[PDB]
Amino acid sequence: MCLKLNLLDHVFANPFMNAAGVLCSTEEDLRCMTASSSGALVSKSCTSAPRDGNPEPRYMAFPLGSINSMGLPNLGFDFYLKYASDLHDYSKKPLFLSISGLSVEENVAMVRRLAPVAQEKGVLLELNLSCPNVPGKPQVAYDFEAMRTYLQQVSLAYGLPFGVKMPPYFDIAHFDTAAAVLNEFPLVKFVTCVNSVGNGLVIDAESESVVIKPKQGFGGLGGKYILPTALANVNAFYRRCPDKLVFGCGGVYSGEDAFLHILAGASMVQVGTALQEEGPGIFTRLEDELLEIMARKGYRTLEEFRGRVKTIE
Amino acid sequence: MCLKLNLLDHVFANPFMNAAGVLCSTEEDLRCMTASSSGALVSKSCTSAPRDGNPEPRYMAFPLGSINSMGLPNLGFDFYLKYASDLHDYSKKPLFLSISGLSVEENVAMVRRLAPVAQEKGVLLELNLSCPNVPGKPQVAYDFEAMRTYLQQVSLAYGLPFGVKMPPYFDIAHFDTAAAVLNEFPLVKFVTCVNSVGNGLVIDAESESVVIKPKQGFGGLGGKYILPTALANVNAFYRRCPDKLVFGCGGVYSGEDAFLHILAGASMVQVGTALQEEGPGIFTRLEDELLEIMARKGYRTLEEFRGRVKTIE
Ligand SMILES: Cc1cc2nc3c(=O)[nH]c(=O)nc-3n(C[C@H](O)[C@H](O)[C@H](O)COP(=O)(O)O)c2cc1C
Ligand SMILES: Cc1cc2nc3c(=O)[nH]c(=O)nc-3n(C[C@H](O)[C@H](O)[C@H](O)COP(=O)(O)O)c2cc1C
Ligand SMILES: O=C(O)c1[nH]c(=O)[nH]c(=O)c1CCc1ccc2ccccc2c1
Ligand SMILES: O=C(O)c1[nH]c(=O)[nH]c(=O)c1CCc1ccc2ccccc2c1
Repeated sequence: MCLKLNLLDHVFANPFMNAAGVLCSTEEDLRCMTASSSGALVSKSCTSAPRDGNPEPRYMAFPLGSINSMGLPNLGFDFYLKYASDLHDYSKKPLFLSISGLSVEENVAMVRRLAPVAQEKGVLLELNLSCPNVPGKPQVAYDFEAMRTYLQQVSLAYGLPFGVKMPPYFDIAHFDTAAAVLNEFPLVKFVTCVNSVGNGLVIDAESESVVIKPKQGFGGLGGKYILPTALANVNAFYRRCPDKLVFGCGGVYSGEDAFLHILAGASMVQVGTALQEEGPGIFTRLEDELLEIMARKGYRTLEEFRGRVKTIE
Repeated sequence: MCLKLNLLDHVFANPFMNAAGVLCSTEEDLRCMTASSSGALVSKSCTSAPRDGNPEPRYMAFPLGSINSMGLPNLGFDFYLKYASDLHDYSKKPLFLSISGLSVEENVAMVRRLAPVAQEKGVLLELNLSCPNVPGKPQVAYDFEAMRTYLQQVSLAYGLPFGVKMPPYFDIAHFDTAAAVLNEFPLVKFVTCVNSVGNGLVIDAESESVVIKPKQGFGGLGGKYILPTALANVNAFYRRCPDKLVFGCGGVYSGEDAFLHILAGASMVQVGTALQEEGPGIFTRLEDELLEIMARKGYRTLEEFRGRVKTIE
């Protein structure tokens, strides 16, 4: 009994991977993720130039989850490309490279250079749409006409199947609009739902203070706080994008949580906060737990139950 | 040491009240909230005509919060107007009446008839801007032009101070835009942040099923899930609306949670999910708990710490 699966012309030992941004910034991190029992890894979202990111403290975690305003600290695209091209051992597991340029031009520039490496090595692109937009405007994925432009320009520039990392939505009409944008692009083969729930605020009662320094304490939420949000987005896009895969991310701490993601429609299941907190050993626990729940239910495959969440009447 | 507040030309023994929708639909419910130690009460969001609401099950609760798609079940405006005009004992505490017309014209018709009762008895209006509007459009407060229309029309028709109940926002550009719309309306004297976090999905692993029947299991989230999101919204509007009060709602289960709201900027503190779960006895507990935190810190009044959350450097 094993959890192996095939997606996107790659084979995976199991559906688990890190979430972008967690345990994936440096060569050390990527080698640690590659040594883990995860089925795949994704690199830290990158920009063309290296970034220091925001002042510390910029991440904090608590029993119910985490908050962050990292500010896209990363080693720069040339580093992640070199890692994909020369350093990653593809015999161990697939690699996803995450890009988050500050403009459409920057994304085009990076994807033109990634294309030949994707062809030669099979690295997979995850395009992070929680990225900077023009004056007055919300993040790109919350501006559907900007989103359409990014995807048009990246599709043309890259020319190969890729995925998109989405922020959560909270309104059925937004689900409908966003999925219709995505379904305009045949090269968008997977949608990862969700990025952190934007601009929450954690306050420490004793100190009477916010707990992260940037943005007056406001930052993206992950962990237990966000699991029903994440399940809703996974299922909403699973229903709306039948020709695409959905990757679930948000609130996974156990095999049971992974089970719920898969029942909602998830093909791969990403682990952010709980991975940051527990470390890469989590992957063996999650695999064991998921297999245990499958066994108790009589499921032998993921495909027996993926997307098969039941509704009432 | 005391929890008293004076605002909106009323006096409140303490800042706690029910959140709209919870323990406020029937005369029995309203009498119960009136008999409780809460500092105020709000009636169930109403429509002109009575509504049965959505099929059951339509509310469920769990350790980390609740999900609902109640569908605005209510006894109709005339009932809530009568309660305000003839039944409520204003010597016990103040009363808010929440309205949630399905169109701007339905809201105008109701506010026109509320006005004289507001003027004579002092009932306070809370306009719910999570009213669905046209299906396939976002809820009203996620459509800034609709929101502006609603506020213009209601301000003209009512002519008296009122407040608004807001959904959470997740993007700084939305906080900026939403507050700016509200700040166009001088009669909007309070802003209640937040309504439920929209379209979450809870899935029960044993049964492999969603837990509520409407909308394929999608519904609004409350409780522990939503506290950092609620805090963020309270503080975002507190900072952006210096001539308005903010009332906090979301995730309050303890005096400490209430303290965090109030440090964020809350004047009144509303209690939804935890009240639904625990019953009106929660109000004595919350008061005691908040007074205990005040005593430890040496705070004698709420205003000593309201809005006084610290940021880092
Ligand atoms: C410290 C940190 C850094 C992150 N950086 C990124 C990033 O570079 N790119 C990205 O797509 N998402 C990023 N995220 C979002 C996560 O990939 C994930 O979507 C989010 O944390 C929700 O999953 P979780 O509940 O498992 O934490 C980051 C999250 C954290 C906590
Ligand atoms: C069962 C139920 C009914 C609700 N009905 C309404 C309503 O009629 N009007 C409204 O403004 N908010 C309504 N809400 C939202 C609550 O007022 C509140 O904003 C939300 O539950 C978050 O607070 P909490 O975390 O304390 O539950 C309802 C919530 C619940 C759980
Ligand atoms: O690095 C982050 O703060 C981060 N945290 C998340 O929870 N999700 C993300 O997607 C990101 C990075 C998003 C991002 C993407 C591009 C950015 C560009 C300039 C400044 C900040 C930028 C931030
Ligand atoms: O009555 C509700 O379902 C409700 N629940 C909340 O968590 N907050 C709200 O503001 C409301 C009332 C607004 C509302 C919310 C959902 C609805 C679904 C179908 C039909 C009408 C609806 C009206």
